[PDB]
Amino acid sequence: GHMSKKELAAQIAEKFTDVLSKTHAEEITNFVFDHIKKALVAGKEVSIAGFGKFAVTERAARDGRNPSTGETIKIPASKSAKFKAGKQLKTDLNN
Amino acid sequence: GHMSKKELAAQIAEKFTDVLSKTHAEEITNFVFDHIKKALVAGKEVSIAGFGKFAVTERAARDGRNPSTGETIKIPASKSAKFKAGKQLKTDLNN
Repeated sequence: GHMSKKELAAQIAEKFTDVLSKTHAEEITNFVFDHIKKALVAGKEVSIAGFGKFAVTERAARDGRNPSTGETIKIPASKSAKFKAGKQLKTDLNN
Repeated sequence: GHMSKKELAAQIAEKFTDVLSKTHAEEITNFVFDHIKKALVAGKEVSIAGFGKFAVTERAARDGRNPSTGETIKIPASKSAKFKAGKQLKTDLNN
């Protein structure tokens, strides 16, 4: 199955029937995924109670001659977000 | 640094002040995450354009007891999920 955020933004318009319309609930859903991001560059662990918590990790930068292939390397460091699953995705999801 | 679902609730309530209120907007904010939890149940490839992607995983079983606290380790063979990061939460989180 494919699933994209318009599928999420449609749903909440369809169930909060008289306050969210699909045309506005697209923006409402935008600010979900925007603000996670603005938090995660600010220094923060974004906790979503029952669901899990997203925090940052850093990869080390690597330099040298790769000793399998002999190719020289100049790979820099970088940060990324990662995730730790909670009960909604454990015992609520598992039957 | 730390961030809750309560501040995701305040965020949209700032934008649409007369139709969304920070306690009301908690439930709107929760039902996004409830509809992604529902999707990873059947096994849908939840791929949020720019944010990243959500798919299944199987938990690996572990039967044991931590001697250093006295707690049982009692992981079954269970359904869970996992995130794979996309461009907003790696490449442009990263500077």
